[PDB]
Amino acid sequence: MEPLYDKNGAVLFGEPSDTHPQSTLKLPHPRGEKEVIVGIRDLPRKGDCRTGNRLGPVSGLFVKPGPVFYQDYSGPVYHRAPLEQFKQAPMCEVTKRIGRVTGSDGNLYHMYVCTDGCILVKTAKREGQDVLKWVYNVLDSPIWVTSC
Ligand SMILES: [Ir+3]
Ligand SMILES: [Ir+3]
Ligand SMILES: [O-]
Repeated sequence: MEPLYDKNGAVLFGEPSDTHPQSTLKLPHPRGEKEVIVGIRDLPRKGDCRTGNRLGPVSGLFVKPGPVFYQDYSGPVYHRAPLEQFKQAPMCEVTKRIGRVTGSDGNLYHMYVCTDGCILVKTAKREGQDVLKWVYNVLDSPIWVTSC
């Protein structure tokens, strides 16, 4: 299974991997001043990183199924989409584009939020295309989608 990372960037199990260079997650990077939940209408800005915003500190954008969005998070997170927890699906009606995530397969995916509330990824590179929905969350932990 795909490893989780602590807020110092240390792998909590398994072996560490690096993120895709074209991911919106840029490491290394601090986080974890507070766990800050936000609404999808309220997703943080580039502008918000050093200041924070009215809702609190901002280390970027985290997401897990629900959907639940966060602008900072302190506990274990994925740095790559745990694709063993995703299943092939037809493209959905997208409500929001939220970033460019590394897959546990090492590829780059665009990540979207669907109108049905599902989190969906679709291969970013030309060729070898896939469409997948985040269906299981056995460690109930978010992906760190973007760093500010
Ligand atoms: Ir949009
Ligand atoms: Ir994009
Ligand atoms: O920012």
